[PDB]
Amino acid sequence: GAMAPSYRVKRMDIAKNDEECVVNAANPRGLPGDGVCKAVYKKWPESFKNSATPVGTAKTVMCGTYPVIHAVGPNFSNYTESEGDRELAAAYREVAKEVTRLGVNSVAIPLLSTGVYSGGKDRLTQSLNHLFTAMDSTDADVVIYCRDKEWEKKISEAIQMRT
Ligand SMILES: Cc1cc(C)c2c(=O)[nH]n(C)c2n1
Ligand SMILES: [Cl-]
Ligand SMILES: [Cl-]
Ligand SMILES: [Cl-]
Repeated sequence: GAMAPSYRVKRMDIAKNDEECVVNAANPRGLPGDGVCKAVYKKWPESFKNSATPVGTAKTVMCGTYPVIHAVGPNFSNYTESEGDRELAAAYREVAKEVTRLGVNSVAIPLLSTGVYSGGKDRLTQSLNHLFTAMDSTDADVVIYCRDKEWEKKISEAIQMRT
């Protein structure tokens, strides 16, 4: 575990992370997809061997010895708010299990279901809180990656408000 487990946020490509493993915002079919998923596919294509996994689950595949945790958030275009909320919480719980199992001291994580799976809604708070609920009991350093400047400020504020 990390000596003083922390949360941090960076505004940059998660494919350039400085952590011991990465969480992919995957599709259920293990397809290269778009957004975070496509950047992960370009950086760690080997990790997409038998990466397909259901909504609300996480499946880890090694690129060399570097773990890629394929976490499948719900597409809120397809799910009800209620069911999508449940699956989004579940995907993060499965990430917490994988991070623990791997014995990593740090993990790079995007906000699941906040991009093309958001159903055209701002889910920063919903997704971040489910991330916290899952990861708070882990001792890995968590580094959240985002691309939007205002999202960076809002994530940084939400982290600092609990410290
Ligand atoms: C909306 C979005 C798109 C891309 C391409 C990335 C990325 O490479 N890292 N993050 C968190 C991203 N978020
Ligand atoms: Cl970048
Ligand atoms: Cl997404
Ligand atoms: Cl973002």
